[PDB]
Amino acid sequence: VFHKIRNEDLIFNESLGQGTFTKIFKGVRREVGDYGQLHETEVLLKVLDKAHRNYSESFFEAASMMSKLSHKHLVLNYGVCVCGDENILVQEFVKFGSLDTYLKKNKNCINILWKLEVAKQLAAAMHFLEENTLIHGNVCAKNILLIREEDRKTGNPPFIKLSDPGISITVLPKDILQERIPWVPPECIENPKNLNLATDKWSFGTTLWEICSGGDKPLSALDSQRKLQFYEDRHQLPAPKAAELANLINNCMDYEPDHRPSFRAIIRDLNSLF
Ligand SMILES: O=C(Nc1c[nH]nc1-c1nc2cc(CN3CCOCC3)ccc2[nH]1)NC1CC1
Repeated sequence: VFHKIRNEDLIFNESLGQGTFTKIFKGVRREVGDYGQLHETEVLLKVLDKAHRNYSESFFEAASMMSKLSHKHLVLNYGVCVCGDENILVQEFVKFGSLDTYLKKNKNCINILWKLEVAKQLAAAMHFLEENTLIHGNVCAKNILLIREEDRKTGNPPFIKLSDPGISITVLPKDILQERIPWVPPECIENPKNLNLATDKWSFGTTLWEICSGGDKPLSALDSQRKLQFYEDRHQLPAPKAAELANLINNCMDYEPDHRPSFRAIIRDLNSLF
């Protein structure tokens, strides 16, 4: 499992946000680096809520997966802080935060080139998970982290990474399973044991919607009840103004899991644009 990192070396700084039953902070780690050097490294500290500690098994196994593989688009895990009454994951601090809020805050300066480049990097990471027969389970723009911006003054591209899935939808309560419509695929609302590789093909389609909709949240005007009726009337998401990917979004968000294209195919289609 995890490298154990002592409390004496971690220093909690500013709240950066929250996830599902989790508090997320910028931090500082003291450590001996390469050549016996001493570093004080910026980290990310993710605390499992005090009330929801019973979820700690899924909370840590979800991070356990990312640390079992190694790929340039997967977020690095440094270890777990050892306190006592706490569950703290220490992870790679990414300077530019969530694609989620980056898209909102930059909604007007994103040409479909920048979008397409980020989608290719995301499919690459999802294709690597697919060949390893490994389920993520929570592909959403808020689980995507921006290592590097475009540098509009050179021709460099952005570079993103993919973070933890967090607590499994296997165990979360149903009210929590139903606001993440349309990220949770329709079979998993039926019963979360429908979790399969095919889950990520649906959710990737929803993230593709988010990336094109300047950070709107799909179906944000609907409450839970209506979100369920969205799936029972088997509707689709509307096509974004930026519409070049509306077909790919729909092919990915297929109501039959066995028909969702492989990420091999998703990449090829994604590459066939000018
Ligand atoms: O939410 C997460 N955030 C991070 C993981 N590693 N590094 C981060 C992270 N890094 C962050 C950095 C900022 C500061 N910048 C302010 C303006 O420019 C953009 C962000 C804010 C929030 C940030 N979160 N991780 C998992 C998906 C739930």
